[PDB]
Amino acid sequence: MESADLRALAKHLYDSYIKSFPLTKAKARAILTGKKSPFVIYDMNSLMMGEDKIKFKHITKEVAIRIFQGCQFRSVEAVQEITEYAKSIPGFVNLDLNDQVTLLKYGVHEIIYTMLASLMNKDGVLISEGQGFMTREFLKSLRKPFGDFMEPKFEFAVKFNALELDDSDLAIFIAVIILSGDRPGLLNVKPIEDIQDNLLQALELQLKLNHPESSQLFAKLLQKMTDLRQIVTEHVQLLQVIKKTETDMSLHPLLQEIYK
Amino acid sequence: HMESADLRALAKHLYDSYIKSFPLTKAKARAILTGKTTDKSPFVIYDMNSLMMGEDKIKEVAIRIFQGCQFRSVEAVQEITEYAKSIPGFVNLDLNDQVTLLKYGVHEIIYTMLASLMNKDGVLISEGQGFMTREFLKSLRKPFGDFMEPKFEFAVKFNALELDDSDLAIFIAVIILSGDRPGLLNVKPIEDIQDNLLQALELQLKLNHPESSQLFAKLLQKMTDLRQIVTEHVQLLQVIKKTETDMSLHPLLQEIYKD
Ligand SMILES: O=C(O)c1ccc(-c2nn(C(=O)c3c(Cl)cccc3C(F)(F)F)c3cccc(Cl)c23)c(OCc2ccccc2)c1
Repeated sequence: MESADLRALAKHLYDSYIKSFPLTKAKARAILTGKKSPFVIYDMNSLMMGEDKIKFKHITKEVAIRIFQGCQFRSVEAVQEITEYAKSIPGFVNLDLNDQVTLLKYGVHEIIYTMLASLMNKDGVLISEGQGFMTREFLKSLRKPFGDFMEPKFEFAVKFNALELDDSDLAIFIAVIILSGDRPGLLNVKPIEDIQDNLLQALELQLKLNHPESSQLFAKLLQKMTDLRQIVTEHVQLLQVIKKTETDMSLHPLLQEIYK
Repeated sequence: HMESADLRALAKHLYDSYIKSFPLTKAKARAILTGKTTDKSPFVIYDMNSLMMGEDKIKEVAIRIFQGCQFRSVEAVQEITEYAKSIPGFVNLDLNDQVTLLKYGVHEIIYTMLASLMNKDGVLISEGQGFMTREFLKSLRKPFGDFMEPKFEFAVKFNALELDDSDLAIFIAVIILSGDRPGLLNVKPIEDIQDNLLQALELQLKLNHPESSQLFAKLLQKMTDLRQIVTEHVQLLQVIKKTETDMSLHPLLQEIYKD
């Protein structure tokens, strides 16, 4: 593609990314740096006040279970936001419908983890559209396997945030993830990889212009897709352990279906 | 950041060392595999009897073969270790980090280079004098049948990138100098080296495959496929250690797999 076309693709994706995701990384960074203070959850009692004063709809049973399930609720919300964003990626909706479903099915976890880093620092994570802040330490100290469920996310985020990407960078990176041609069961790989090459071209030029001093940032960001795949695999295995161990997890059958 | 002429110098250096360190190059392997040559033709092993005739021309069957791969993996580690010492800056790192970069890097490199010896139907063995079919491996008993097929599945996809040896010399280097390995003491000097290696690989791929659009990015995404195969392999080994009480690993391989 010609350079002026890549910038156009980058601008298109940035605009769409702003419309699809309410809490941007720029905004999140303002809140975390202390630059209306969020409600802070750092222990059990502040949690009990947090739901009462600000209605957390992911957390309206044991506390560590409540919190785990609340993360499920929000992940379901995020999936719909990512699905709307993907439709704005040039070429996506023209793909075979089964392939569109397949790309989203296997991609959303990688994107959720990526975008969750925009809401985290080394000390905690923004929640409920940025009105709250849950500390890392409180999450880490949740009992039995739930404590060891949240920390891998922080560990990735700390490393990922060291790249210092902004929203215009992330908009293209997110697009690149969705258009992965190696997803199982794809019917027509060719147009998927063709779009990804254009997106990779766009991301490469974006990083060079926006971070001229950051040598081989393109390569370094692509290496992070190894960290994502591995963390997604780990996550899936942790779920299986909870399903086979915890007698206290069942929800309403309808809710179980929603969270399948 | 480096100058273009400096990066070409680094690529030539690494290609030269790779030729010195690895006796069975991809160019040679493909000449043997593509045939048409009466002097380089391998003996083909596809079943029990030809395996038995193979020993003339070049315990239980699956163990013998598994032990054969263990032996060759040890040799490969020795070759990779020698190559790594030639990577500018590697020998100047903290010794513990040198050991750590090799601990986690050798397998990812072994599977990369094993692809050079593979096609969809089998793999070259014994310095290219032999060829073991995929199906014969897949038909070995117990957990051994399922041991090589993941590698074949990777190689088919990886070989579709059509890299040659001069490309692989830099890619192998980029893998070793990974700053995200667990337990590294000084990540920064490792990452500075990798930046120059990545710069070198980027320019090398552009010059050597000018029509192969975004080959650089596509090659880096393959480093994800490598990580998954190493995990899968290590889990299979653990199963055998708990099932075959009489079976033994090389000290070198034994230490590599500790964590
Ligand atoms: O605003 C957002 O975009 C967003 C994105 C991700 C998370 C989040 N997800 N998550 C997972 O376990 C997870 C992941 Cl990574 C990916 C896929 C599926 C899941 C899940 F298993 F939950 F189904 C977390 C684990 C630890 C910490 C967090 Cl913050 C998460 C999120 O939590 C909001 C929240 C947290 C606690 C209580 C109430 C709400 C918000």
